[PDB]
Amino acid sequence: QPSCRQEEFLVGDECCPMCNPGYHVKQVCSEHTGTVCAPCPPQTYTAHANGLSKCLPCGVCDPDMGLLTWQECSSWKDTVCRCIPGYFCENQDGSHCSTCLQHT
Repeated sequence: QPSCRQEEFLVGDECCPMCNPGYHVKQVCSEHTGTVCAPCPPQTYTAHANGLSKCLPCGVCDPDMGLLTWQECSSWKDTVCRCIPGYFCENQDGSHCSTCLQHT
């Protein structure tokens, strides 16, 4: 419930500057010290300014769900999946193209 500016995150009694997309918090700020950020390791990403200690694991494209991987995740963006021909997906979620719908 304490409030922080835009692009800060709350840790104990401190509002800390956020890390940029592609980075995670390596060290939280302190009384005398600003945030330390590190780039996402392989197979992880962050797509937004953030206060996460770790980057998020990259998604996998489930071929049982009718998906193929169309583009590999990068450190600032998750794996892009697509449906097989004859399906459509709705990109409405944080999981984006993840369900292969078909007309009846």
